[PDB]
Amino acid sequence: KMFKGSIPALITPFTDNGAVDEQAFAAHVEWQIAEGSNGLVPVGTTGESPTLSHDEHKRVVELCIEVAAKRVPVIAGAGSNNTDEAIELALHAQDAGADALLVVTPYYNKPTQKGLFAHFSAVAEAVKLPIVIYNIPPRSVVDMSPETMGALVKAHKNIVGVKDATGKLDRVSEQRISCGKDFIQLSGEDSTALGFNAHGGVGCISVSANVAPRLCSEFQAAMLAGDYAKALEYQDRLMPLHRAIFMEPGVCGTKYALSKTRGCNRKVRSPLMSTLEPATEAAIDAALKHAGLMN
Amino acid sequence: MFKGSIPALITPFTDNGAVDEQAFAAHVEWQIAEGSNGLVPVGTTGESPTLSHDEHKRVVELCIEVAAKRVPVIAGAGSNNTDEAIELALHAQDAGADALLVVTPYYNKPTQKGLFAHFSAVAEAVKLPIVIYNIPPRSVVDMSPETMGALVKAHKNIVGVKDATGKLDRVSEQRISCGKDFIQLSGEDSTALGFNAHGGVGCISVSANVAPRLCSEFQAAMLAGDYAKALEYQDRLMPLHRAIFMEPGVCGTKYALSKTRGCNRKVRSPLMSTLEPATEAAIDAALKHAGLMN
Amino acid sequence: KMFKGSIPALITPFTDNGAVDEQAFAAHVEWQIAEGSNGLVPVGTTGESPTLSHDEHKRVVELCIEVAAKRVPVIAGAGSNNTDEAIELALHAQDAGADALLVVTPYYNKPTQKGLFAHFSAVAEAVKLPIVIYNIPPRSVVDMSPETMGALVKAHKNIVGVKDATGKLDRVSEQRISCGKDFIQLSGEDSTALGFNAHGGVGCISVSANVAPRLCSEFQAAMLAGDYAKALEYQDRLMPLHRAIFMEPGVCGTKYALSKTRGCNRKVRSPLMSTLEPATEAAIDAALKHAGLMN
Amino acid sequence: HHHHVDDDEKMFKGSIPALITPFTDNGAVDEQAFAAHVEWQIAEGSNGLVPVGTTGESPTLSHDEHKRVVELCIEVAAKRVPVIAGAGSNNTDEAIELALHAQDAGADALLVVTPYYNKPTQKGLFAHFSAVAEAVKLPIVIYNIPPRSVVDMSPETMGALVKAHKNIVGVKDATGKLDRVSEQRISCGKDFIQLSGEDSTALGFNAHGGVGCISVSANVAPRLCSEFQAAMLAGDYAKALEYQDRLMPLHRAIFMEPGVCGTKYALSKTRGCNRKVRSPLMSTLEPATEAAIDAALKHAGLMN
Repeated sequence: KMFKGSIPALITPFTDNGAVDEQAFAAHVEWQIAEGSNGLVPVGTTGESPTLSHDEHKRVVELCIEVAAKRVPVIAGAGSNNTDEAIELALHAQDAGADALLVVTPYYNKPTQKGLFAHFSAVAEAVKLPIVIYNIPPRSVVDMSPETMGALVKAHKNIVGVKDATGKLDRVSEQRISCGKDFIQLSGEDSTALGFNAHGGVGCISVSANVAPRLCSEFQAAMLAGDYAKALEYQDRLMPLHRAIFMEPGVCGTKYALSKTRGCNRKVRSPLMSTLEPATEAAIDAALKHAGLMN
Repeated sequence: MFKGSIPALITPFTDNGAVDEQAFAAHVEWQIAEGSNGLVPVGTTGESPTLSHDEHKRVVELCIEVAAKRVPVIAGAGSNNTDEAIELALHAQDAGADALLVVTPYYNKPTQKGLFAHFSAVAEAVKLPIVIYNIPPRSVVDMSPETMGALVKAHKNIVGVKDATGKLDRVSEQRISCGKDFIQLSGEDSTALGFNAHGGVGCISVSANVAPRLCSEFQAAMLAGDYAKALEYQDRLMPLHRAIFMEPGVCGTKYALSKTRGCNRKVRSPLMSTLEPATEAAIDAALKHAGLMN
Repeated sequence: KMFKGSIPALITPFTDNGAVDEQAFAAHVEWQIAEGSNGLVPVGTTGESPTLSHDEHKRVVELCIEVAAKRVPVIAGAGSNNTDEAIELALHAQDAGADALLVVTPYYNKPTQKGLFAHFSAVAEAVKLPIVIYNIPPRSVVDMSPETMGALVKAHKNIVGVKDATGKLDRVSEQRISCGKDFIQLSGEDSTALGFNAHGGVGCISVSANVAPRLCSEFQAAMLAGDYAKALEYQDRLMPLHRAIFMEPGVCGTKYALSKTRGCNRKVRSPLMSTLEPATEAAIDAALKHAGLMN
Repeated sequence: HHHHVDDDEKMFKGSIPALITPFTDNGAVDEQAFAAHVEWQIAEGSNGLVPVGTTGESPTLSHDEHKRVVELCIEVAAKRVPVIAGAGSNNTDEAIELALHAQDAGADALLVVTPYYNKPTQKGLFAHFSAVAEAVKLPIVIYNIPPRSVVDMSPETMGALVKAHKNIVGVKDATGKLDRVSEQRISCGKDFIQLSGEDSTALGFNAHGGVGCISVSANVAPRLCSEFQAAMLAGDYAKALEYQDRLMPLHRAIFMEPGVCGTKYALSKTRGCNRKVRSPLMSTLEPATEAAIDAALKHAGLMN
């Protein structure tokens, strides 16, 4: 009920000097809801969580909750490779009034499966909010196995879902076995959200939704209805965009696309770049025209 | 023509390692009876690497004879040697095959231009439809959608792909580069479900050797657009898909068939006629789950 | 002269409660110097930088400098995937009196090569200290190319070296071409420190040196002397240890080994675990006996 | 003079070219060019010869051609250096046939690749190499190359083979993981013959205990490669690094595209050799690749 459909991994707009642009962020969230987004993820990876201060992280979560006004669930990014920091970020989001938590697998320090279990257990015990595990080997290197995931689901009632960015669709099937058919599985990959739902997924936490919220929402709606022929038609319309925004970092592809369609600021924080290669920008332009978002 | 559940047929051997022609014929006949929509003789799962040229030719001919035009025969004609690939392609054409399955050259690691040259040479040599068999997990090299698109434009008889990348976004990229009419068949049993959601129209399948009826019904559900039913089949078949591939698929399959149909487990070295106890236990459990064993 | 030989990537010992054990750290550093270590890296990955607060990071750097007493160079860990944070950490270490900085490639957020250039350029311009680039694709996923590295070396006089944890020894040869023969190359992999120096390396920033500082120092001394036959004898003695301490995370393998030889506390911070598998502990035990560090 | 080793037993070391197989314009084996290449390799200081390995285009040769080139190599070598015949296949029966032919023809050893494409288990690898080793009396060098075969023979499997078969004597190790040399010393012994299967890391490979390299670059620069290996045998690693400085651009350039094609281009420039290869390899290269090879040849002193 809460975790379904098209859920944007919201960008964090900045002003020219790199400061958080609260006006632009609020306007983006308002527009997302109006266009049919089924949920919101503030201050995740695509919201540039790595370069935000604790105060900025807190404020954007609070602002997202305020703008949403209980219309759609707010699933706050509360990730860290430091368990104590993850708990600290999780507790704030609970106090601020978030509906759920998105918790990434620890990156860089490369814990064991038992370390992953201990990390997520400690977060789950510290809060009452529902938790969605964010398994992303392409970023974190480590990979939570279906066995570890199943163990966490059994041990903690508030571990309710996964944002699965493995890109291995057989993992959805394996997770159905280890975690149950009721376990909430959301795609962490825009380009395979289609196949992901065919395997049992019920939505996607999406980067592309930042650019094309209506099309992404209708795409997800088609799959919920069991209309996969229509879903494939949406894939035909959207795939060039999915591909183009990820030629370089998704944050930067997304902010470029929105700079063209909506006059959004391209500013990001280092080590991300406010610029893109010409072939990337050309592909994004062509993809926007193909999707009907530009002329 | 080329659609649905298409078994990547095993080649049964007798105890001494010789091709068991009668066991092969019975296997093909049963496959057709159970609803398989096409046949791939002497591909990877048919142990093409360990068959002689004479054996390869004989098994292709037998498959054609047993099929009796009921379902298409898509003959394995792969090699990392272009000249050899052409020879196998020409034989299969002369024997009366309906199409050719042509693997990307393995081991020698050609460039994209080398892949283009290889497939162009095969396509120019025969009139039969060709299905490109792109399998980076075995061949290392990976035919890009751009190279694939160039081949499709250049040769009218390059009609499809058996896509074993396991990257479902590649189906979408191949729709763009090769067209929506390009025939895409899954080369991975466990993701055949998502593959068809992305535009695929079937699967060249190892699991179909063991469960041809369930695999055919699974594919039929997807053709009908009934993806809820397809997922129910996935629930039933996934343990088998996983278990068959814990060790090499040929060996997992021949073990499963030894339990259900009294098939010989014999394979040719470097494949092994044996499996680990845990693999056999997992296959046993999967067969029970699928309703193929009590 | 500064950066050479056996340079331990120092562990940060904790008490049972998880607080920094300053006394144990001081004793560890003093022993390292006594046993022949040629330099020191405090608060790097193996020092559990991800789970240390800014204050703790600061204190341990300051502590390392004081105990060292200018006997060997202190190369302070100052890594982050946030450029602003990397600068802050680098500035403190400089203020504290560090001799150099070890700066990791940004992890998790996956910048482009141009993003890597921007990140390291920003750190280099902010400080006067020499900087060693820490290129570790197994942790950061991104991989600084020899071309990007060479561009940084040309642009900034204070970018002087690399801790190369690629495990691809041909990269040393490529880095000699792009960065010059005088560019300081230090192995980031204990098990291939031998081949690394044969290719032109001049030392190793080492996890194993925490456990066997004398053997590691003598090993490096043999290679400086050009005595590769002797260096291979040390490899025979040390390889089982190199392998065993990395069966599970190196921090945890190292702290177990030190618990056996020196009575070190095994405590680490989550998501790292204070425990190991029985097979790992048995392998470390066997390796210590083989090395002559236990009976 | 002849090769003798004062263990009359059984010596494979130094710079050992993975010999190309020259073709005429029509793609037929050029026996004249092959013989001339072998003769020149020996004259320039190569310490052994591998005919019809991967770089000799074994995948595109017929059985007859494979046999002929092996025999020709043995004939031309005339016992001056060891001939380690390529006898690889992913079909065990075929590997045995090739092994037996090489023995009867007078080869000194076999180079036997891990089965590619069919992806056997570790136990399958053991069975494959055991069957080959039991069939012949020749020394066998295991060719472990995960970048081509995908499968990777573990040090444990390798050690088990060494224990089971006295004629399994060495490895051509193309893992590119130098810690594997150290692990193979543990599992197979310090006397196990380890030869680098990667030109660019032959330097570090010997530092870890290797005693030579089965080499693509040696086709182009046999004298420099032999002197490079001699420096390492003498323990002169500073000199070896000077050779690496001289040769690394060539190691890199010839592998920008397939090594067979990089090598045949280089030899077309230095010695007028034919660039012809058999499909799916291409007789052509990208302009930037050729330019890089040209620059590398000049740097090495092989072209003006």
